[PDB]
Amino acid sequence: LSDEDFKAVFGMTRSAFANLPLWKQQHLKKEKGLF
Amino acid sequence: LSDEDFKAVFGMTRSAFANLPLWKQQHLKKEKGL
Repeated sequence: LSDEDFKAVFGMTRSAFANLPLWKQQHLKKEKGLF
Repeated sequence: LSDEDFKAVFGMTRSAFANLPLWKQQHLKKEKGL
């Protein structure tokens, strides 16, 4: 995703997202079906 | 770091990580602060 689309899907910046624990990044990404 | 701890931290096996270009390996390590 572009950064703009990333924000639209996840309601946060890619940078903020990368601050989450990996299991939670995956939990949110794999919720959005993006794998 | 065990193989499983590595997979826990990076979200992929060592074998997958090694098949990323060096700069992306570095990008992930400099995200993880390692």
